[PDB]
Amino acid sequence: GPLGSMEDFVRQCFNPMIVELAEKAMKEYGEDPKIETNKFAAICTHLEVCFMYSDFHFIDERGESIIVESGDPNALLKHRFEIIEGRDRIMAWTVVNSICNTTGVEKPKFLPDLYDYKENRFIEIGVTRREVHIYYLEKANKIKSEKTHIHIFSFTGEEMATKADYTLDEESRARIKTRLFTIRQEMASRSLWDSFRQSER
Ligand SMILES: Oc1ccc(-n2ccnc2)cc1
Ligand SMILES: Oc1ccc(-n2ccnc2)cc1
Ligand SMILES: [Mn+2]
Ligand SMILES: [Mn+2]
Ligand SMILES: [Mn+2]
Ligand SMILES: [Mn+2]
Repeated sequence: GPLGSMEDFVRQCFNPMIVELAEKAMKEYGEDPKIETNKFAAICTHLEVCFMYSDFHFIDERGESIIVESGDPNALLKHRFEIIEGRDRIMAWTVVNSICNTTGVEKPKFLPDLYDYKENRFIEIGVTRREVHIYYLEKANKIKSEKTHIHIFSFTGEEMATKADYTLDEESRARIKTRLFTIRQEMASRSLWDSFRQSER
């Protein structure tokens, strides 16, 4: 089939808020989304997975974690996750340092993606086009915080998480895996997938 552009793919399959945040992330670290286009799509994907991971999860009036998929959560509900990803470096560390001074949770060396108020820990979300065990070890060796929980998703449905503790229910993680499957399929229809996959390196 015809080779599409990754720019068109990103603009057509990601929400404009997500695309704008990814452009900002790349600008912040001196990269151009129109040149590093596979990285651009990977950042969009990672942002979306982090938002999907936190979606619908609340802590109820008794302090227990619950799932509310309706648009209107009860007003006494607390969001279960703090989202650190998707923020500029000053604001992201402002949110982190805060949680750390507040809860007593130690400070990470690298910015994590979420904070889980149920499990009382930071989370590093990974999305890989390679094998999850390889990618898991690379991340574990990098952060080595050992209080920060790692949860890796692949595009073919495999997952790996710290201590085999997957945090979320099957249905929530299935929403994420379904979305990743969709991204891969749509990229493949545009003849973008093979190169995107091989670019992770
Ligand atoms: O090549 C890049 C650029 C920016 C990135 N980023 C900064 C903040 N969040 C993602 C990651 C990778
Ligand atoms: O000004 C911003 C906004 C979002 C950013 N970001 C997106 C994903 N990770 C960080 C970076 C910079
Ligand atoms: Mn709300
Ligand atoms: Mn980021
Ligand atoms: Mn991050
Ligand atoms: Mn991450």
